[PDB]
Amino acid sequence: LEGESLNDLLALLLSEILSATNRGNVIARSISSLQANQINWNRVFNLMSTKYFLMPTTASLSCLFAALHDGPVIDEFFSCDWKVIFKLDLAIQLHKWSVQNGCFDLLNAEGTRKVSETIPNTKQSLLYLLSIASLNLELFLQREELSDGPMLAYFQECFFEDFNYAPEYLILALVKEMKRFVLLIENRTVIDEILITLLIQVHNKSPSSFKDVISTITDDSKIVDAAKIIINSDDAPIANFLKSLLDTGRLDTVINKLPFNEAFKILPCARQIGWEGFDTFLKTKVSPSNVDVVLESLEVQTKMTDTNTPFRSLKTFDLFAFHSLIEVLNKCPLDVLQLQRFESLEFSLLIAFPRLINFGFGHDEAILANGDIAGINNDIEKEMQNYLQKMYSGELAIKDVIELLRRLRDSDLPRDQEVFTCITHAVIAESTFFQDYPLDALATTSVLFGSMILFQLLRGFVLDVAFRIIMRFAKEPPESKMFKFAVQAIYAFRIRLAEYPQYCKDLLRDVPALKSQAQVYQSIVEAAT
Amino acid sequence: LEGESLNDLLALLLSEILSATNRGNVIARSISSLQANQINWNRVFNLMSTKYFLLMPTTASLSCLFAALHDGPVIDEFFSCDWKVIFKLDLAIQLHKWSVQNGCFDLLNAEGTRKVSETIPNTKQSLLYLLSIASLNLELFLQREELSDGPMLAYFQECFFEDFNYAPEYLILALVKEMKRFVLLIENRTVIDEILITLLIQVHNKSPSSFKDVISTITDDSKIVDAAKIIINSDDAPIANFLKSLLDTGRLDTVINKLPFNEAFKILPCARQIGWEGFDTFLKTKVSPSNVDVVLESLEVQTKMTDTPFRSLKTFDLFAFHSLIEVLNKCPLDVLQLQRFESLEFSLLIAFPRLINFGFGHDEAILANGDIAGINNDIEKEMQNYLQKMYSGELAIKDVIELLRRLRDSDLPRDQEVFTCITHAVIAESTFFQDYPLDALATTSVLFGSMILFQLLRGFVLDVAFRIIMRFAKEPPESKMFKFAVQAIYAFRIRLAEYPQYCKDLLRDVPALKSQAQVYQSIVEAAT
Ligand SMILES: [Au+]
Ligand SMILES: [Au+]
Ligand SMILES: [Au+]
Ligand SMILES: [Au+]
Ligand SMILES: [Au+]
Ligand SMILES: [Au+]
Ligand SMILES: [Au+]
Ligand SMILES: [Au+]
Ligand SMILES: [Au+]
Ligand SMILES: [Au+]
Ligand SMILES: [Au+]
Ligand SMILES: [Au+]
Ligand SMILES: [Au+]
Ligand SMILES: [Au+]
Ligand SMILES: [Au+]
Ligand SMILES: [Au+]
Ligand SMILES: [Au+]
Ligand SMILES: [Au+]
Ligand SMILES: [Au+]
Ligand SMILES: [Au+]
Ligand SMILES: [Au+]
Ligand SMILES: [Au+]
Ligand SMILES: [Au+]
Ligand SMILES: [Au+]
Ligand SMILES: [Au+]
Ligand SMILES: [Au+]
Ligand SMILES: [Au+]
Ligand SMILES: [Au+]
Repeated sequence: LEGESLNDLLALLLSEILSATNRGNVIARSISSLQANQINWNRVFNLMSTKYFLMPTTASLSCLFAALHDGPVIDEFFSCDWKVIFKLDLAIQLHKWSVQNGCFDLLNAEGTRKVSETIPNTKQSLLYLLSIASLNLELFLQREELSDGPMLAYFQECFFEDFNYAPEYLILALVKEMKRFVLLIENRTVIDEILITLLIQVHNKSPSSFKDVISTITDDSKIVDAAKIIINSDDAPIANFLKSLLDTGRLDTVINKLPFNEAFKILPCARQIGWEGFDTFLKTKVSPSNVDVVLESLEVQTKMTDTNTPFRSLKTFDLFAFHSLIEVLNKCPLDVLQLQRFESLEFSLLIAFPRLINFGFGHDEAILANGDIAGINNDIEKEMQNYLQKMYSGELAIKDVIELLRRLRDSDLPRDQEVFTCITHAVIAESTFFQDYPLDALATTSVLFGSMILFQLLRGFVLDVAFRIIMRFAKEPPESKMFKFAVQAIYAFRIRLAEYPQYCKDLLRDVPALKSQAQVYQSIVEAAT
Repeated sequence: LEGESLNDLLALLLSEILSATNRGNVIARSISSLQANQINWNRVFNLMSTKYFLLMPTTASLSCLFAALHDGPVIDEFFSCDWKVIFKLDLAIQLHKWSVQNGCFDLLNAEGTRKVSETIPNTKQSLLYLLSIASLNLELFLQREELSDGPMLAYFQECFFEDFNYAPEYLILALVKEMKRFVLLIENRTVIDEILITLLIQVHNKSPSSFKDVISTITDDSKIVDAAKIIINSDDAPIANFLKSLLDTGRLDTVINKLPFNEAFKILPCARQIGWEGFDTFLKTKVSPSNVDVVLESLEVQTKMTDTPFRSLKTFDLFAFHSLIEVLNKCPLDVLQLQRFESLEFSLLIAFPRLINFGFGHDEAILANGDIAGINNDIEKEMQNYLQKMYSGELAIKDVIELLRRLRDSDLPRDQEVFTCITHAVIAESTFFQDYPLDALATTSVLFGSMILFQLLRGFVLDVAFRIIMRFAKEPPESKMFKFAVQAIYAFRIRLAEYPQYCKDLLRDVPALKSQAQVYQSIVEAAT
């Protein structure tokens, strides 16, 4: 039997849906006896649709698929336009599929369309089959336009399960078939929103697929929308995610297109990952309208300790970044409170990340060879300590230490540059305690500090720190350890006072008590030039 | 001139204590030319203090008096003499303003002065290194309240606060060394104790490198413990060196046991990491149902911690965790405490996967992979591909089970690691079974069950597995979790007989089992 007469195996399949066992299987086996490509199945299926009957279960469908047997035929069965109730039923019954109880093995039917031609089906999900994935998406996107039965809700539990088990397949299908779904719903932003939920969800469950999903998406509006949510939602670490954006070349776009201050949050980990659009980011993005964000961030990074915070390498800038940030920050037009906060921060920053001190004079390779924020080894701390106390015990002259530091500041040997860092840092951090010092130790420290300013061992921002400290002590009551320290330090660098007339005018303005310190006062007023 | 009439250089020294530039250190140079040991100086100073003032010397004049005396023993002799209080006060105050660079007598280089230690060097270049001066200050300050309040007392007090910040190690060394004398002076144990504890805490904050040394000299552990109780609560972490200092001086075990509980528990991981050695006995002795909410809380927190910093110091090693589980299931837990604890065994094995096969005689192997470190990527990847092969047809479940059974008893670290990884992966994946397609779910169900059957899951981990299977079994029939419980239970049915209590529970609490004929049969068969 052939042709349109033959096409009434439509009836065979139709009853093989209708409720049978004994004869059902010989029916499927008999239809399978056919050469499928020489049958016009469109006719058969549309025939089933048109003249309706004379709800399938997994057993029945299983025999329908056994009858059809060929992946292209099965796909054809799916693409036929069924009553929504039947499609809902079909999807629901496939969610209950098991080969182990003897259902037809669809996953092994050759020539079905896949949600991906690259990604293998590791999840072992029927949603790998594009027909099925798209069935589910098609039903789900239409949720509201459908009758609410028991089956609607049941399907919703099914899809929620699918959404948890294999969202990568759901999203690969949503993209591969996107024209269709946009045209079906006739609302692009519903497709967009569902797309973003999916993307976020592929990140949460099964991140090993994320890159692969990202690959197939063009509009980066979506990826940014998703990244924005992933950022605030997740507690850290997000590294793999950022590395997947980098590896697919979407990361820079996300950092720049993300709202500011979410971007800034993730800037340190982006760098450890290899991002390297940072200085451009600073130049373009950093404005006086957002600076308070930057200050908040850096303050926080200084308060972090390797034992207070989970990662900190990925939460803290490297020396190069901190450096760049300091430069730009003293360049931006900060208001008064913002500048007080910033200067405060430069001190907190120098205390927190001491390798910053000598950074940016062209010895950086040597500096960085000791680590960025890692913290100084105990033997260098101990050596620096021995050196210093030996100065305080009279054995070494101040100018000896000064000579040493002056050698080390220009050294390319990492341990050198490190010892420099430790010594200078030590003095500066120790500045909070000068007011408790006996007068001899205080005088020695005062001359050491001052000479550090004289011989140019403190430069850049570190020198402004120094100057602000000296100023801050100068503003303390005279005859006080702090005031005596200010005075002696200033005297100790006096030969170079000529280079900072502004500073001298500020000392003269704001420290009247200087009028009682003869030699120094004279030196400072001579800085009217 | 000799004798008592010589002892009337009381007059000379007395004049130097009064304010010219020229004459003063001529007098000084003259007096110093004498041989110091031959003079009876006690008599001299006594005379100086009795027919006396013809009060409040200048720093220049004091420097002159020291230049006159020159000798450490003589100088000490000058300090010990009992002078008026206003003089003692002016004396401490002028010493606080000492400068050798401004030309003051160099007191620190005088030979044969009494120090605060004969061991510790004067690294701080403090006059408080000299026991006479340290003690002078302690003496004045301990008497704050009972002394007339002038401007001198206030001045001095501010000096002492500077000393308190600069060199507390010297003040406390001196307080202990002369402890008898100060006890006699105050006659209040609580004042000496308050000051001692305060000093000790202060040595910890500034100059911690001195702490161990200070701690050596103290016999009473009561104060060390008090101080440590303050230090623990006040500081945010880390305390490592501090505890190490207590261990090296043998006060650590004492402090852990004499500290209030729950502070003590907080510092237990770091203590062990340092080498403490008393954890066993601590658990056995101190853990009571009134304090277990603290143990539970601390353990939960440890589970939720992510590498909450570098956590090595905040987190127990595997041996401690194991011990804690053992002890906790032996304690009379409340209902809520029970829920919590079991939930905790799960969260625990999720967070510390090397716990799984721990304590069966393979621990060295396990521990060679790290304690809490986290499984290497090569292992996760290998393990993943392996398991996958099982889920798509290639490997039979009994193959995986055979392998695991092999690795369970292995002393090779990596075998034990792979085991940890596969088993942990299945269990951690348990939260997601309700999303599994039926075939994958069935395979996992049989794998899990067989894990129970062939004794891959033992001890507390077995109790976890059973609690999971049970919890899934209470879910409505035809639901995925229920089908999972059923298939798992079925897959170990042969060993059901080994667990009558479990079977009876299954029979009482899960009526729906009566609908799976095979399994129901086996369970009542195993009900004895
Ligand atoms: Au035929
Ligand atoms: Au046939
Ligand atoms: Au079939
Ligand atoms: Au079936
Ligand atoms: Au959804
Ligand atoms: Au990822
Ligand atoms: Au798109
Ligand atoms: Au982060
Ligand atoms: Au990172
Ligand atoms: Au700009
Ligand atoms: Au602003
Ligand atoms: Au020099
Ligand atoms: Au330092
Ligand atoms: Au500052
Ligand atoms: Au003289
Ligand atoms: Au003579
Ligand atoms: Au004099
Ligand atoms: Au003097
Ligand atoms: Au005090
Ligand atoms: Au004592
Ligand atoms: Au701690
Ligand atoms: Au210490
Ligand atoms: Au520790
Ligand atoms: Au208990
Ligand atoms: Au009890
Ligand atoms: Au963990
Ligand atoms: Au694993
Ligand atoms: Au099942």
